[PDB]
Amino acid sequence: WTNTSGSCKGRCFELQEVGPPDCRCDNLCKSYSSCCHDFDELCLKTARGWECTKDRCGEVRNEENACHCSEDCLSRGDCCTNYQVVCKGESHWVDDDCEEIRVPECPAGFVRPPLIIFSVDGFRASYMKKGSKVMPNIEKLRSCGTHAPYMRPVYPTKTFPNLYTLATGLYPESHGIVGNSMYDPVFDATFHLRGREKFNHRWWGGQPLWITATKQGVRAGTFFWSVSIPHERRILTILQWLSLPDNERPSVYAFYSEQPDFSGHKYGPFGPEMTNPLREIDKTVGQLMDGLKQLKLHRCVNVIFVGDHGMEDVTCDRTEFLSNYLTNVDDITLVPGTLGRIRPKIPNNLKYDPKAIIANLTCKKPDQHFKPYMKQHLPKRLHYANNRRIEDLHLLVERRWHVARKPCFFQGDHGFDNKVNSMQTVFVGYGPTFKYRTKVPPFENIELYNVMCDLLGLKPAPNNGTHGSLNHLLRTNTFRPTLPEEVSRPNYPGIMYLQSDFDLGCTCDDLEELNHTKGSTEERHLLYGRPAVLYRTSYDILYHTDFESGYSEIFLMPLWTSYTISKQAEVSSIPEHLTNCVRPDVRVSPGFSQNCLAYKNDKQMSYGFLFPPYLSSSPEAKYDAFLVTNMVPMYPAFKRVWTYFQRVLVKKYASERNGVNVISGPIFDYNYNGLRDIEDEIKQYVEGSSIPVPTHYYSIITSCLDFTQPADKCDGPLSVSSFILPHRPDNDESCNSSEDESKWVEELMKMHTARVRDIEHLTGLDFYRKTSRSYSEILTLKTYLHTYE
Ligand SMILES: *[C@@H]1O[C@H](CO)[C@@H](O[C@@H]2O[C@H](CO)[C@@H](O[C@@H]3O[C@H](CO[C@H]4O[C@H](CO)[C@@H](O)[C@H](O[C@H]5O[C@H](CO)[C@@H](O)[C@H](O)[C@@H]5O[C@H]5O[C@H](CO)[C@@H](O)[C@H](O)[C@@H]5O)[C@@H]4O)[C@@H](O)[C@H](O[C@H]4O[C@H](CO)[C@@H](O)[C@H](O)[C@@H]4O)[C@@H]3O)[C@H](O)[C@H]2NC(C)=O)[C@H](O)[C@H]1NC(C)=O
Ligand SMILES: O=C1N=C(N2CCN(Cc3cccc(B(O)O)c3)CC2)S/C1=C\c1ccc(Cl)c(Cl)c1
Ligand SMILES: *[C@@H]1O[C@H](CO)[C@@H](O[C@@H]2O[C@H](CO)[C@@H](O)[C@H](O)[C@H]2NC(C)=O)[C@H](O)[C@H]1NC(C)=O
Ligand SMILES: *[C@@H]1O[C@H](CO)[C@@H](O[C@@H]2O[C@H](CO)[C@@H](O)[C@H](O)[C@H]2NC(C)=O)[C@H](O)[C@H]1NC(C)=O
Ligand SMILES: [Ca+2]
Ligand SMILES: [K+]
Ligand code: NA
Ligand SMILES: [Zn+2]
Ligand SMILES: [Zn+2]
Repeated sequence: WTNTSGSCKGRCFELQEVGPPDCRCDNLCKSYSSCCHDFDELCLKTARGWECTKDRCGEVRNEENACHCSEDCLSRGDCCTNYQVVCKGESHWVDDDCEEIRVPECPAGFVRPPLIIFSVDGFRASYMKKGSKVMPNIEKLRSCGTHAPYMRPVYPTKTFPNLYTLATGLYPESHGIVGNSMYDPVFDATFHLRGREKFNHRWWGGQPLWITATKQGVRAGTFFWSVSIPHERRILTILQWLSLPDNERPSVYAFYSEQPDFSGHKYGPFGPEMTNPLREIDKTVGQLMDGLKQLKLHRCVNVIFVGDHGMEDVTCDRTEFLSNYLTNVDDITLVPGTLGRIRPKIPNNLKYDPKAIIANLTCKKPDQHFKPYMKQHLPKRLHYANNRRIEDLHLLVERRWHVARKPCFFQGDHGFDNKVNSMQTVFVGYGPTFKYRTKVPPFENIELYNVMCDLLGLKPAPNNGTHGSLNHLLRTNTFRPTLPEEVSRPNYPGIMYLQSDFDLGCTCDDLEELNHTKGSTEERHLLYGRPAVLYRTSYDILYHTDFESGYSEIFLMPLWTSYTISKQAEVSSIPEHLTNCVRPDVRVSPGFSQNCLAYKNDKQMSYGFLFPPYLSSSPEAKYDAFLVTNMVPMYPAFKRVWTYFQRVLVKKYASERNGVNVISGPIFDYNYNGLRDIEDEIKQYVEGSSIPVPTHYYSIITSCLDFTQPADKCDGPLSVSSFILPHRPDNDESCNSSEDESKWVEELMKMHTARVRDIEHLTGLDFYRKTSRSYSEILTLKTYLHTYE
């Protein structure tokens, strides 16, 4: 209970941690209705607006006013932000030339540059193109500071998952805010964005920046603001806190605005009405910068200008209805709109039949504007599966569309797949620790927490960023990354077995003495060093004319297979006599090998090869491609994809990129946590055998960023694209799979694009250990996602 008759005199926006039964005066008190009865009158002053006028200059200080233009206001830290411009002939910050801030220029008493995060809801990255004509203050931040052309949000591209991701460095599946709306079947409770439950700490996981700071002795200003507090007052409050005594002044601050999200929803991203809210936001930025300048802090503070997600054209006319596909929609609950999550209306309703539902939702309309997924089948890049709050049944919705349960005041919405262009949002960093007039490649918002930690001298809590991947944003305070230690060293087996030692049921139509040393194989096909294996296991390096692999004696297949294809390389067919050829590998024990019998017995499982026979350098070398140690279990459905990739696409990539280096391999993630499975977690084997079945297959495709140089002779920076393809028994995901592979396979692969870093989590491997590049630059390379947009 709150004793409300207390007073907010000399307590306005206190940073005091205060609870029941006492009165509160902080920026969240209204959200709990726990404000002292005089909070409004004392703390939310609105008198005479937010700007000094010439007639107010030198006024006698009236404490009734929202802000002051009195002679004393500067020391008391409560001038209106334009005070000096109007009364002291100063210029607005925006009208001053940009000057590089080489070191922090802070008043005495400041020990480190403060950090202010200026967050804007629904600020689509392409809004920046409007420039200084519309947003002159923001355009100055952007061009003088450090900027990305866009920042990638997390999926779902809505507010609560994205804000909490910014604050923690964690994917939603990890921090627990997997949506604006959620149901937790263990709590048997519903989370609503507005409502009582969301204030319960039990929903929120990980460790947000304000906690990380506090726990390490760095004071934070309160990040959240009760919605009724006007933006002008939020700014004045931040400024006032910045004028506090040395022993009270916070080091980190956050502002937030619900715009331009609100107007975007009403009028759509390209609506003419969007100009006004954007001007209004810019004005708030100008107030902050003018205020910092008055305080002599405009070359002292680091400012981050950042959004949670973008905004797409979405209207009532573009709504799919589940009732068009399903008979009894009143028995399910749907989280609707720009994504779909389905559960039975009655929790744990036994008659709930998700397989039948999915079947009715699969490719039933030629123009179908969503696609059903069991969550473990969603593209791995979304990292959206490992949480009890994420329904098994998901609908990825096509950009510009809505899905609803059954049968216009809006023109815009967001929430779609986070690689969609309209969903991209903004990042600008300005201040002494940031670079001057520097553009950086787009990056994911999960990376920001580490950097904000660096900016504040903090040690980040465990998170999903890759610390160091954003060192190129910063002048100083960079984080020196260290290469992870190899845990398992490889063996280099020679000939140790006789063809007669082998009894695998394999057959092949193969001079005796002419029947594999290192030589130049490493330098030709393994360009960036061997991957390091970061877990305890047993594996062998195997060399070949056309490829190298790190073969696992535990999982009975390569962990990685590496090869280079030159621009001019030739694609050849598999000779008729070799169609079913599998050859034992005398370097490897028959006990550590697969066998062809298990495949003959398994009516549903077939096999493929990691190095493709189609790209062998010679008919002789081609026999290497048929080694049992190059073999992997593949469903016939998957083989349609894999053979098309191997036979047609790799060559196409080599032609287009002036050669390519390829690293392919298996991934096991049966528990859908995005992490390499341990042995006990694998759930499927080839029939009657111990050959484990991968849940996915990866490929990492590298070339020279300077495409004029061949991939194998690259001097400088690298270019990479990767995928993690789901290993599935059907092509139900591809609505056009009945057609030739030229009509559907690349579309599937594009959806399952991935970062090398994603593959590293899933494999326990560490790539690119041996290059001519800095480790930070390599970290940047590993977090790159090729999006095809
Ligand atoms: C992204 O980055 C994050 C952060 O680094 C990674 O997530 C971590 O993954 C590790 C490895 O699996 C987890 O380690 C296990 O830790 C548990 C106990 O952890 C508890 O304490 C820690 C520390 O305070 C908390 O962070 C944990 O919070 C989780 O659970 C609470 C419970 O409500 C929840 O509110 C949070 O949202 C969060 O949930 C998320 O993770 C859990 C799994 O832990 C998952 O169920 C949920 O859906 C969310 O994803 C938690 O309170 C410990 O028991 C385990 O021990 C195991 O190994 C040891 C070996 O010594 C064995 O002895 C033991 O028997 C177990 O086998 C693990 O150590 C860690 O919890 C988790 N951290 C967080 C915050 O999620 C991701 O993996 C990264 N993602 C990718 C793809 O790289
Ligand atoms: O003062 C604040 N008010 C916040 N609100 C209140 C207003 N909300 C508007 C809203 C509500 C429901 C859905 C959306 B949407 O666009 O998906 C937006 C969003 C949550 S967050 C916030 C401060 C904040 C919170 C987290 C971070 Cl990381 C930072 Cl930098 C700042
Ligand atoms: C609720 O708040 C008011 C103000 O703090 C408290 O009123 C005071 O109570 C003390 C003790 O009874 C008196 O000596 C003062 O004269 C009161 N001050 C004023 C200005 O009213 C009241 O006690 C609180 N109620 C509680 C504690 O439940
Ligand atoms: C899947 O779609 C079919 C229609 O294609 C639904 O089948 C109908 O179901 C009702 C009641 O079960 C029958 O009276 C109709 O005759 C059926 N139509 C046809 C053409 O078979 C089926 O109900 C749907 N399944 C789900 C889970 O919604
Ligand atoms: Ca796993
Ligand atoms: K078979
Ligand atoms: Na299909
Ligand atoms: Zn938002
Ligand atoms: Zn919104």
